Amino acid sequence: MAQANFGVVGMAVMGKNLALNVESRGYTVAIYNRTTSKTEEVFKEHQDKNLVFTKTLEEFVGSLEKPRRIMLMVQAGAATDATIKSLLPLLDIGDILIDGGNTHFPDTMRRNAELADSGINFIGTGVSGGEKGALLGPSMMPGGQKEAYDLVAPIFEQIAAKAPQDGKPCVAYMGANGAGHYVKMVHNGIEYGDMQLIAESYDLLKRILGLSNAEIQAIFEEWNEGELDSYLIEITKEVLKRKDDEGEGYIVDKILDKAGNKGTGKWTSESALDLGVPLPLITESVFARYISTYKDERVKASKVLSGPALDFSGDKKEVIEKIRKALYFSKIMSYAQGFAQLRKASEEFDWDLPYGTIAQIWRAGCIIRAEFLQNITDAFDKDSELENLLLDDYFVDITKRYQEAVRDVVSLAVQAGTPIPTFTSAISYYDSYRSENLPANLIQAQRDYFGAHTYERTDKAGIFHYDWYT
Amino acid sequence: MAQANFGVVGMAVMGKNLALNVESRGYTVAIYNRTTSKTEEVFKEHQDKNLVFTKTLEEFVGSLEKPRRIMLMVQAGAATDATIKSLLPLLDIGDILIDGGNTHFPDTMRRNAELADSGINFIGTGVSGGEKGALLGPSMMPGGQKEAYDLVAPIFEQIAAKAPQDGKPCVAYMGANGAGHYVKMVHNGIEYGDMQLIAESYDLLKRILGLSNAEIQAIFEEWNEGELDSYLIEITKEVLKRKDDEGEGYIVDKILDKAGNKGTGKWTSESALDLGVPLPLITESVFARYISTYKDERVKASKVLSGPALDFSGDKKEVIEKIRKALYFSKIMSYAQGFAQLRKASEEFDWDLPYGTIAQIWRAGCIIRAEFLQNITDAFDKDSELENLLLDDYFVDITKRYQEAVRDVVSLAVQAGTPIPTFTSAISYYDSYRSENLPANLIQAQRDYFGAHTYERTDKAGIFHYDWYT
Ligand SMILES: O=C(O)[C@H](O)[C@@H](O)[C@H](O)[C@H](O)COP(=O)(O)O
Ligand SMILES: O=C(O)[C@H](O)[C@@H](O)[C@H](O)[C@H](O)COP(=O)(O)O
Ligand SMILES: C[As](C)(=O)[O-]
Ligand SMILES: C[As](C)(=O)[O-]
Repeated sequence: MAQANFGVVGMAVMGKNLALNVESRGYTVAIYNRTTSKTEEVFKEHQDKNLVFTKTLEEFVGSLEKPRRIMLMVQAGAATDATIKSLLPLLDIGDILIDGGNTHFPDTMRRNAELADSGINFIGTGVSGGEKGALLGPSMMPGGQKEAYDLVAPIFEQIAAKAPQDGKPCVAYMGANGAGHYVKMVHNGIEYGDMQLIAESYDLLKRILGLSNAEIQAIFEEWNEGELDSYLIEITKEVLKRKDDEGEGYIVDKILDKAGNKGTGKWTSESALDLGVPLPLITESVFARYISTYKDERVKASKVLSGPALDFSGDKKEVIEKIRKALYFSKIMSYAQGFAQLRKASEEFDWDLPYGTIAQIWRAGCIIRAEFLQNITDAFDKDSELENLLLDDYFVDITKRYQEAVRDVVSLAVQAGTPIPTFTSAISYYDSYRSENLPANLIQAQRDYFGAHTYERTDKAGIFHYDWYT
Repeated sequence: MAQANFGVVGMAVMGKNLALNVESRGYTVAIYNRTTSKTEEVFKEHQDKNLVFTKTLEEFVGSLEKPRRIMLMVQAGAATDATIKSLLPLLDIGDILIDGGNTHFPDTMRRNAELADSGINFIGTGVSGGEKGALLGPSMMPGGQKEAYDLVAPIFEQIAAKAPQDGKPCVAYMGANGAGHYVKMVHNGIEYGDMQLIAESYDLLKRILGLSNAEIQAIFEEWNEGELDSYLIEITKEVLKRKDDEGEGYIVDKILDKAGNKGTGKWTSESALDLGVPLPLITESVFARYISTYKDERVKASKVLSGPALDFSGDKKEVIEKIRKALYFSKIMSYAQGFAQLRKASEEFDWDLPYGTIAQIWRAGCIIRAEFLQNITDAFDKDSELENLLLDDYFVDITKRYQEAVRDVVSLAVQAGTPIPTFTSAISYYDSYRSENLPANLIQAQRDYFGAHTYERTDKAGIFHYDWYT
């Protein structure tokens, strides 16, 4: 009783690895899982560690120090509500529940409010870095009551990854209620976008240039020594090494091209839509997953619909470099879009999000970890109030220099008939963002024509309606 | 008392014009509005007509035949709930409330259920065609209880527009509860997409080819005599005629390029996201509106960010024709996407939507009215179970023949630096849909790598996880 410093509910791998992460920092950790068998499997395999085995929820709670720190690592949605409901009667006022699941932020906003009514603190935290990150050092995105966060921060700072630049822990207070799960949702949105960008690059190298997994692996390896340096490119060249475990060739080539999803990317796009925020790249990424889901229909369509025939007339080495430039340029478009979303959300939900710190805590631990996140944190260091990453001098320059290459890649791919939905949205966003005038004047004219919706003018203040008919 | 055949609540223009539409078919119509002054303005201007002036809600209800038919034409959201709440105690079981507002369908699903608990019928109806359509002949998309719909159908069939092909009324039963507002939501989604497609075509003709409003008007006029024949192109060339009412030149050129929206397009995209349905074109259209909203930022970015310089080396007449082909091709992509959404929604909410009839009732009255809607109704006539419009022989052929032109337009626009977010998503969707294999295999590999998310194989049944680490 009161021997454990911290508790984890949910002994699937994420929750197990997190419990192990905490323990490895010199704490005693009570472990609990709904089906007792899984808790026993963890406990026996890790008997050497300072883990307290609990079989009932009261035994779990009873084993914890006041104020209790309990991390929930269960299935998002109804399973998380059920766990909270099960825990609530066993807790005392001042106790701290932490939801580390990939929860949709409005649920966190609702959970925070109702748990406050019972005098229980609720910290909705994003945990990024996969199963290995949860064990060795995640990026963490906590939101909720500051006072409660301050009580958990020491442990969070110990388990989190350190940025290689300055050794800063990749965790920080995001803000009130759902602020942390919101940032995490944007993280995953951006993740989808990067993976889709990398998929298109892979597809271009494979279909237009006819290159092999070994060749593409070497290209990604070389890319990762430069400004593109990121965890996602790293695991890409790694995935491309691996043999099929049940046949000839490579495992990547035997995986069915139907991308799964567990909601976060979709939620990011849904939020952008809600907020009035242009988020084309990450949204196209989500839709790219959905269209891969339509495999059966795609098989049928392949036999019916025609495309261009491919004979590549250019220089491989220099086209590879154009694609490299287009990848980096396009990532900049997507992060630019993503941070503008965080900005509008911060205003909408009154979170006063620390944009530069968000960048800082993504430098290590998280899936989107990359060297260029330092560049993003520098832009916000210069101007905390920066409206868009593209107006920072580092990114102005890159876009100035890489856009010619993007245009060439877009033309090549489109004429070859290779699908590049995110590369194309990348350049479209750039040309829209930089246009002083867009053809939305005509859209407003049509709207006023059929619907009397009114418009503003270019030459004077006020709201106007035109007599289109009389 | 019981003299009026039908009632309209909401004397803004849509509701007034609808009340007038009904009256003009030989019915007596009771009119009501929250602020009495507006009802008086309508009544006096239309004293000749068979309108019953009501000043209180009881007077309005008391004036109607049992079972009462009351159409609500008020602001969507809370104003519609408030009107329902105000009406409910004055009604008798069997009465029929009809919500003709642009209501988000889940509100209709909720409203239908709770009103059924009180024995009141609820018909959520989409009304399309603008203020002029509401007066002269809308397209109508009713959902709710069939028995209640059958009682209102005679009047709906009279007020609705007739298809010029076969004189069929542009109204039909869509299905239960929210089915009608869902179809209407998709209608407006598709509308956004067409307007954005037309905006890009306009922008290309204006910026790349340096053409004038008179020139572009003549191009759209000629286009509208062919297969592109549609109401939206019609009002486009019409808008392009009109002089500035407060200065020199044309009104279109003095309208501020900030597209407004009232939710429906956003809801369409949000629904596609929910359903797992690829809807890139209509979604890019929504985002195109959002980015025009960012005018202040765009002004700043124009001064900082660089693009290519434009010198057009080609033949105007033939580039115009390529753009024409690209417009038609892209509309086909968007409707294809839109009908696939209706298909997944029908399954999700158990509506058994009549896809061919939906096409039929969009042939006239609605904003997206066009000759090619007959082609869509023919595709569903052939196969009611058709998975995607692109697998119909009429559209297979068009895409086969127009895709070369789209690729050329995309290349031209991208190299010129003119933003074409929907033209580019159009070709990306086509090349994705027709690909037997997509690079989503790599996405699944990365997901399994960092998150152990599992995959399916190309060569055998079952779910697999790979040992990426040991
Ligand atoms: O940052 C991370 O550690 C991952 O993103 C993590 O949140 C998990 O892997 C999710 O499943 C998201 O990915 P999916 O939506 O593609 O499943
Ligand atoms: O079909 C119609 O008659 C219109 O679409 C109508 O529903 C109205 O004009 C809306 O306002 C939609 O357009 P917005 O979202 O652009 O306002
Ligand atoms: C001003 As209006 C016709 O959008 O309600
Ligand atoms: C099978 As899994 C790691 O997506 O819960």
